[PDB]
Amino acid sequence: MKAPVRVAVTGAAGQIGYSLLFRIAAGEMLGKDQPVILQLLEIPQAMKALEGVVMELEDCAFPLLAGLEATDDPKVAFKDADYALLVGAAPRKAGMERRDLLQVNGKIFTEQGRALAEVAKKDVKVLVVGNPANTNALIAYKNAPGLNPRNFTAMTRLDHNRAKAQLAKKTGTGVDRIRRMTVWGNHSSTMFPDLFHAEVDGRPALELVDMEWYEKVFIPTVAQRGAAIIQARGASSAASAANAAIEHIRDWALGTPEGDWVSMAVPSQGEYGIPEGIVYSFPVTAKDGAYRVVEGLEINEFARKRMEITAQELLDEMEQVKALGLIRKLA
Amino acid sequence: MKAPVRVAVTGAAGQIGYSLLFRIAAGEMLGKDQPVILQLLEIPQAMKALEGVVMELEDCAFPLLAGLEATDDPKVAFKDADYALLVGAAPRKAGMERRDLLQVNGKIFTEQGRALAEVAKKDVKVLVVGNPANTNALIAYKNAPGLNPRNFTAMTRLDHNRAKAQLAKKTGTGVDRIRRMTVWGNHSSTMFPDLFHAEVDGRPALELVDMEWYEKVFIPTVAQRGAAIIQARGASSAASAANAAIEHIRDWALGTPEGDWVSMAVPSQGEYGIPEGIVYSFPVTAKDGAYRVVEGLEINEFARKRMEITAQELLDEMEQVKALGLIRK
Repeated sequence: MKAPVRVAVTGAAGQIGYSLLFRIAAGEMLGKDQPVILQLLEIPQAMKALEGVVMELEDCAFPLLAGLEATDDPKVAFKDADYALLVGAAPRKAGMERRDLLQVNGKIFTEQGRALAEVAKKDVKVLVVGNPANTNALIAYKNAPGLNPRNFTAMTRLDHNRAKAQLAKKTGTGVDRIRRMTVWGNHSSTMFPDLFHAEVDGRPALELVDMEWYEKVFIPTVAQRGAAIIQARGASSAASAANAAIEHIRDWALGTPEGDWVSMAVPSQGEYGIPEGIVYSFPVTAKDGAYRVVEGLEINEFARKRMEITAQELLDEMEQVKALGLIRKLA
Repeated sequence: MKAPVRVAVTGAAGQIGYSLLFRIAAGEMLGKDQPVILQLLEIPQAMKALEGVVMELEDCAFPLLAGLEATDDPKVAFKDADYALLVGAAPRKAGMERRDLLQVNGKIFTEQGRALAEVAKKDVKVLVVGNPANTNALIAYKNAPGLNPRNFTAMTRLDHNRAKAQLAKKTGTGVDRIRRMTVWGNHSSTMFPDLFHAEVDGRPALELVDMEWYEKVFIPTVAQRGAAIIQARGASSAASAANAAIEHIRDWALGTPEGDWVSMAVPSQGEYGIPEGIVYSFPVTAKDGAYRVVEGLEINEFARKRMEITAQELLDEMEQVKALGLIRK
C-alpha cells in the first residue's frame, strides 16, 4: 500500500555502505511495509566498484527494493530524496594533515548541502556518518539555504549503543533492559556517556555501578571502542556503524519507544545552555520524522564539566571551518 | 517469545560471516520472535579478529541476541546447536592443487561432521556454504553417523537468486513477481538454471523470453555472475552470499510461499533419476525444518541434458573423495 521513498546513500561502495545497503533494502530501516528506491553516490574512481555493489543488491532479490540507481553526481543521487545518509567523507591519505582534511571535507559537504537544498524533498532527513560527523553536518546545513537546519543530524548512535553494551555487560543484564542512555556532545574522544539518568531494568544505573568504575573504566572504554575493533580485526567497525545508522534513521522516522530516548547530534537551539548552531549530541525523543531534545534533566557538576569540554571542542572546530570560509557564521 | 535457539557459524571472522552475523542477530533468519544464541567458530589464527566481530555484535545492542560465544573448538561451537552454517572451507593457498584442497576440505568436513554428530541437537539443520559446497556437504553427512542425512544441505540459493534477478531485468518486471525458479545440480559452472517452470507475474517465462536468449545469454551470465562481482568490486560477493544463506535457512525453517518453491542442494534419493547420495540442487517446498522435492515436473530434452552433465560432475567429485577414503566406498 505504501508508495516508495527515495533513500540516498553516499560513499556507497565503501565498507560502511557494504554493511548498510542490504539491510536498508531488506526493510530494516523504514519498515517491512515500506518500499525503498536506493540512490547511490560514489566518487568517479569508485563507480566501477559501486556497479558491483549494485549487482550484489540485485542478486538478493529484495521485494522492497523498488528502484536502484548509481551515480557520481550528487544532484542525481539526491533528486527527490526523502532520506540522505552522508557516509562518504574525506579519505585518510598519507601526507594529508588536518587542514587538508578540513578543506576536502569542506568541499564535499558544501557541495552536498547545496545539492540537497536544490533537488531533494524540502523535508529530506539527513544523517551525516562520515567523520568528523558533527562539523561536517554543520558545513552541510549551513550550505543548504532553504532547508530546515534540524533536518540535518550527525551520528552518535554508535557511541550510544556501545555505552548500552558496556553497561549491560557490567551489570549482567540483557541490553534490551537498558534505557535512557545519553551520549552528549561531539562524536570524538570528548564524547560524554551519561549514566546519571540511565536505567537498568527500571533501576538507576548508578545504584548498580559506582562512580569510580564509571569514570575510570566505563568512559574510557566507550571512547576507545573504535580503536579496540581496529586492533582486533585490522579493520574499522563498519557493520556496527551501519547498524547505528539504520537505528538513527529508523528511530527518527518511526519513533522512539514510550519512556525511552536516544542520542542524536542535532543543531543546538540553546538547550542545556549549549551554544546555538553547533551540532551537538543530545538525548532526544522522536515521533513521525520529528524529534525534540529531552529538556529538564538534572545536570550535576560531573556532567556539566564534561558537557562543557565537548561543547568547547565543537566550538573550536567551528572556528576552524569559519576561518576557512566554509561557513559565514554560527548563528 | 520462543525459547532461544543455538546457531553455529564457522569461518565467523571472514567476509561472508561479517555480512551474515548481524542480520541473523537482528532476527532476519528465524523471525522477530526467535532469540538466537550465536556460537562462532574460527581457526586459531583468526580468533583475534573473531573477538573483534564479537565486540561489533555487542555494539549493535540486538534484543534477540540471547548469547554470544567465540571458539576455535568445533565441539564447543556445535554444542546443542539447532542450526549449523558451515561457511569456512579450505583456503586457496599458493601452490595447492585441487588434490591438496580436497585433502584439506576432507579433514575439515570430516571433523565437523563428527563434531555435529557428537554434540549438536539430533535434529540440527546444516547448511554448507564453503566451496565446494555440494561435495563438502557429502563429506560432512557421511561422517555424521546418527544424524539424518536429509538435515545436511548445500547452498545454491545464491545462483537461484541471481537467476531470478536476471529474469526480472530482462522482462522489465519486479523481482517479487518471479516465481518457481529452479537451479539444478552442482554449485559450480555446470549448474542448470531452469526457466521451463518459472513464471513472471503468473506467465510462463519462455513466453516472454526466447530459447536463444536463454542458452546464449541467461545461462552464461548466471554462471559468470560471481566473477562479474569480483571484477567490479575487487572482492567476492560476500553480502549477497550471506543473504542467500539467510534465505536458505529461513525458507527451510519457516516455510516457502504458497504456490512457489526454492532451490536447495540436498542428498539425492533418486528424484528425477538423479544418482543417489550426491548432494544435488532440486526444486523444493519447505516448512518447519522439513523440505520436499517438487516431483512430477515435465523434464524436456534441453533440461535433461544439463541435469545429467551436472549430476555426472558430482559423481566424479564423489569418486574423488571415495578414492581418498574420505567416505565409505
